[PDB]
Amino acid sequence: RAFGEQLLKNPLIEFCDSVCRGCGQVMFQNNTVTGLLFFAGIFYNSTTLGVCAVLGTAASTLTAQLLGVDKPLVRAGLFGFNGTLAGIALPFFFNYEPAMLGYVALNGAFTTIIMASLLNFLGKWGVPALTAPFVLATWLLMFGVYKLSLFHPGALIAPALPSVDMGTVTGRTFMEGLFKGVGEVMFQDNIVTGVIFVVAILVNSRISALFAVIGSLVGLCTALIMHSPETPVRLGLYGFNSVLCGIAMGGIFFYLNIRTFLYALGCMVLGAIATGAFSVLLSPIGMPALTWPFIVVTWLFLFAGSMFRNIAQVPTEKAGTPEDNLRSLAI
Amino acid sequence: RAFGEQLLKNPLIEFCDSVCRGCGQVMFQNNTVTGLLFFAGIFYNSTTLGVCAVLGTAASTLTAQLLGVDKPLVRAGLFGFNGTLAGIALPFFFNYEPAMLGYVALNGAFTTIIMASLLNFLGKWGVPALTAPFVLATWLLMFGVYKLSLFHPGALIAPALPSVDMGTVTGRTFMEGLFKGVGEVMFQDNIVTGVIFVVAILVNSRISALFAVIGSLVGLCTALIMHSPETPVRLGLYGFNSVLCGIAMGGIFFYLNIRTFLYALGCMVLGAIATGAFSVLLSPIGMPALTWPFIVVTWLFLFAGSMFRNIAQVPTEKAGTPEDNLRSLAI
Amino acid sequence: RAFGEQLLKNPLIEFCDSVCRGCGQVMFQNNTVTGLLFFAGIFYNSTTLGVCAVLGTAASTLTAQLLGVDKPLVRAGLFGFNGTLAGIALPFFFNYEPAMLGYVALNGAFTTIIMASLLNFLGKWGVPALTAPFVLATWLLMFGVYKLSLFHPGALIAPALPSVDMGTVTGRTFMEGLFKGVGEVMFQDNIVTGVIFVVAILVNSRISALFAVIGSLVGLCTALIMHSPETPVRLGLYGFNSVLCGIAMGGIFFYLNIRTFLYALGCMVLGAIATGAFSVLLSPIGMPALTWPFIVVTWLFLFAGSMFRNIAQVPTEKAGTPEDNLRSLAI
Ligand SMILES: [Au+]
Ligand SMILES: [Au+]
Ligand SMILES: [Au+]
Ligand SMILES: [Au+]
Ligand SMILES: [Au+]
Ligand SMILES: [Au+]
Ligand SMILES: [Au+]
Ligand SMILES: [Au+]
Ligand SMILES: [Au+]
Ligand SMILES: [Au+]
Ligand SMILES: [Au+]
Ligand SMILES: [Au+]
Ligand SMILES: [Au+]
Ligand SMILES: [Au+]
Ligand SMILES: [Au+]
Ligand SMILES: [Au+]
Ligand SMILES: [Au+]
Ligand SMILES: [Au+]
Ligand SMILES: [Au+]
Ligand SMILES: [Au+]
Ligand SMILES: [Au+]
Ligand SMILES: [Au+]
Ligand SMILES: [Au+]
Ligand SMILES: [Au+]
Ligand SMILES: [Au+]
Ligand SMILES: [Au+]
Ligand SMILES: [Au+]
Repeated sequence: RAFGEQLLKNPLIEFCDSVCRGCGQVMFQNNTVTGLLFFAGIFYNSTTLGVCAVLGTAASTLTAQLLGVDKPLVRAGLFGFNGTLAGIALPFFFNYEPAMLGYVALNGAFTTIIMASLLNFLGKWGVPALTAPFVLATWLLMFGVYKLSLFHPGALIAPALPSVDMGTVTGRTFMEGLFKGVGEVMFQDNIVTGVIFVVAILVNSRISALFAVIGSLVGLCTALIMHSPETPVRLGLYGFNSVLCGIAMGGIFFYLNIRTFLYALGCMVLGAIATGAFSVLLSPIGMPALTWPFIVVTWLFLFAGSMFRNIAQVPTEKAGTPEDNLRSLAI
Repeated sequence: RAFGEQLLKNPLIEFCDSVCRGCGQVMFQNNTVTGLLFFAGIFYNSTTLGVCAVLGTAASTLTAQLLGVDKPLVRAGLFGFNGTLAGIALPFFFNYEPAMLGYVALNGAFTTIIMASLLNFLGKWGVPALTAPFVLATWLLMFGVYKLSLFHPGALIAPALPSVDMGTVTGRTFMEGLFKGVGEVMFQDNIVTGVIFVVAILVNSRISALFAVIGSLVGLCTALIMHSPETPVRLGLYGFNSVLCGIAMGGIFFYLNIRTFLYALGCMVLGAIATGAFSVLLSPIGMPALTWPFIVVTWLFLFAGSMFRNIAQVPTEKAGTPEDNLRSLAI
Repeated sequence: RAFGEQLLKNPLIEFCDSVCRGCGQVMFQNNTVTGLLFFAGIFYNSTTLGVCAVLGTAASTLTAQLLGVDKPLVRAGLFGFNGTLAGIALPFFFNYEPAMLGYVALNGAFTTIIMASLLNFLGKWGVPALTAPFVLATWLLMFGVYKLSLFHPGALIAPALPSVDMGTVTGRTFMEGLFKGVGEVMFQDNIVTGVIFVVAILVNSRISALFAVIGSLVGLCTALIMHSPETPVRLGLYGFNSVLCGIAMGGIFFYLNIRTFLYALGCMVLGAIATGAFSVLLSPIGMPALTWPFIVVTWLFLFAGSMFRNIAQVPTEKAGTPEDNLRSLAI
């Protein structure tokens, strides 16, 4: 890309580009068009969620600039993706109140703190923060809803002690399950949004698009093998963590080969199992696990990589697309 | 201070001074008179809680000396403050049994282990342990009360699944809320104790006394903005975490300026929100969050500081009063 | 041992030796005969649990070799012991289904990931992973049982909010409590299995055998002092965490003397108290704490050791039997 295009830059267009890469990075895709198309998929499903994704991405990005995060970290969208999710999560789980937008901005800003926390903390081992800033901030802003009534929880939020119908697996289970598994990465209960999302990843990386598809499928059929009722599976609730596992493990943080593929398959399966685990863990307070399943399991596999000679890890500060990763190895 | 006064020292008066600085350090005040006045505020509210604060401070300090902690860490009260709290927490939440004093000594001694754990662990990033030793030890000694009946929980301890009256905000809400917010840092449901506490901090640092006041107010009105019932707010239950946030962030661990002030305001607000969050999280087992809200949120902001160019952190091994901090910067 | 015996080695006998040391290491005993005798104790109680211990040890060991863990870590059984436990835990808590063996192999394989994670993570402070890989993997594979019905929980698994009969202490309380405390380290509700286990440790280390006995007793009487009902105490449910505390602290990770003995006694008592704590913490979801009590408390004491001049820690990469440890100090 012509170095002279830098004469054309202005803080507003540069901020706008940081924001769209921010959104791309929700699925590890450092690409403006990918992020632009993620926004398109969300806006396709809901205008309200779309505006809130944008505001959350904008809130977190701006906060990072206000505090003076290193320019390259901001330019790569690493202070945007947790803000995208922080923005969608709130109106997904809670009913609208006028304060909703203020609260989204707050949740966005808070993710930026936690991203910096975790880059400082996890950086000693070269391990990425993933979506932990989004999960930890949103939990902190959501758990207290029963005591702090500004917002009112939706019907998805229902405290209960866990206990042990099953439904019927059909072709629909698989087609809906697949693409909603991708869509549910950003709380998008929408087959077409999921398709758009896969296309969006394809633009930046073909291998990462395939692993998104594989992850969703592995999560889905893991849950079926494990005798989940059909309804959650069809809704892609067992795909989205495994989607993220697939993309992270499938050539981004490890060099793609047969061994690292098997390793990736490990994360993906356990991501789906951890989804049932964390959902149960938080059920007494009625709260969603979000992407905690993907975070915990992928952190375990990431931390473990340097101990396994047969598993070629990519150095995190270098880690680009699976295609780029292979091309720098062969060099 | 005349170096010859060292000829006058004796292990008992030196231990006594370690203990009073220990108590001062509950609110980051490395000052014997501050600690002496904290004791005075507690004894003003309750003789039983006062003796137990002293015994807990004494138990933790002595254990540190028995194990051979570095003299300067002990001399600065860093092995006392968690013991002060460990001592008060037990008779605050549980009914009296003769064993109570033994258990306080045990809780005090345990905090010293955990302080050393966390200084070793968190020390790699220059992050302070705060009151995590007190919280983790007390949780470990309290959670098991339903299975181990030596002690009997008070009526504040009542397992329930969370669920969604509101009361009436008055002038009393604000005056009681303010000073009980300070008092509740040490479980002191007492307006005058809170005043005494603010005076005690003022003796060592004017800026830290103001931030104690600001923290309590920010916590209070955050909870009101968030539609908390009035009763918890009036009782200062939403101030005390934010008091600690305010003091830590307001010039002690960051150099006081407009940007670090805004940063501090961030911790304080989120400290109050995290108070609702952690209270809900532990409600199925009926247990108090203690200062976990302040610990988690302040840890996040502390870990994040080195990533933010616009936020001037003080090196922790140097960090004194906000006044001293400014005076060494200008040098 | 004659260096020429190396000519006789074959991958299958070497794997077999890795597996038996793996089992020995459940109680820190790097000894093939110790592990062989642990297997004997289990098979004495239950053939089904014995086969499953072996399969879990085999699954974790093989996975480590497949991924290329450093040979000496594997040769020392450090990638076996969490697999032993991962294997027993599943049929102890859940009813049989044909998939049980597949799931055990999965749990075994997962422990190996987490062991590597934690050796990388905790290695920066020279702190051992202990049985955290077993606990974290098994929790992840167990918690989700209410949502993923392949397996069906046994009657030990019963979600309830905690609440506040007492039974009668007799000689039986003490004899059964003692040896089941040892036996319950590996989920063996069997006095003779516990005896066998103590003998097995004695083969490798007399001091570690005594600390196993002391730990079990300290845990037992701590729980009685704390007014536990008699039934859990008799069943050794308050010994097994303290057994592990005793062995770890009694000369393995610290050089055995009077001060480190008192230190060890600290871990052991708090291990029993933490057992009530974590049992309550997980009761809303009906889940066992496993050895989390021992892990948390022993981690605290381990991390704290380098801060205490009066407490002589052994460097972890050197740490052998208490007897060997003393013999290298005197050199
Ligand atoms: Au944009
Ligand atoms: Au734009
Ligand atoms: Au743009
Ligand atoms: Au990336
Ligand atoms: Au764009
Ligand atoms: Au919106
Ligand atoms: Au919205
Ligand atoms: Au399937
Ligand atoms: Au399948
Ligand atoms: Au004193
Ligand atoms: Au004194
Ligand atoms: Au004194
Ligand atoms: Au200080
Ligand atoms: Au004093
Ligand atoms: Au007392
Ligand atoms: Au007392
Ligand atoms: Au207000
Ligand atoms: Au206000
Ligand atoms: Au063997
Ligand atoms: Au063998
Ligand atoms: Au063998
Ligand atoms: Au060992
Ligand atoms: Au053997
Ligand atoms: Au079996
Ligand atoms: Au089995
Ligand atoms: Au006893
Ligand atoms: Au006893």
